Amino acid sequence: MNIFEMLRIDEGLRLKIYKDTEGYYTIGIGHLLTKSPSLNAAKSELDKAIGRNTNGVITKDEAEKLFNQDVDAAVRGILRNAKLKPVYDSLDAVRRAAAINMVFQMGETGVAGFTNSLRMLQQKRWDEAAVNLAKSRWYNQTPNRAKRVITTFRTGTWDAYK
Ligand SMILES: [Cl-]
Ligand SMILES: [Cl-]
Repeated sequence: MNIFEMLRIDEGLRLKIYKDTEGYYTIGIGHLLTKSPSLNAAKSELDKAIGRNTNGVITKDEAEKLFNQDVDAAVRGILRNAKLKPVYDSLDAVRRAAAINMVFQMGETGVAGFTNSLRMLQQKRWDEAAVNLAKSRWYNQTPNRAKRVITTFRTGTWDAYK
């Protein structure tokens, strides 16, 4: 298991524009297009992202290309963030994947607001971080996904994904 397989499980794959769990136009493996209610706005963002006239549909290779870019961007957003980087550097390889998963889902700014959780993660107080991570809109809106990510931070194993 690795970050790509983990996110592929959590995000799924859909080849036509769809609305994510928040109601936002998305495509592929959780690639958010726009927060705008306008499907034409989404289609225009999609053509822009892919470099051709898609009319709302992309191929599997194209979905995986955006996915690679988004995983890369999530990692790079962690490393450029003064609040995220030192926590990430302190973690083992499996828990680092949980950190990337969170940034991928909610963005650099969102995660960086888990101030108390981040501190507990840096101190390796795993059970306490897990409890604090769960007291969040994140956990209440997407409990099954959030539990899997939290279990990964708690245990440092891939058990929630096997
Ligand atoms: Cl893009
Ligand atoms: Cl969920």
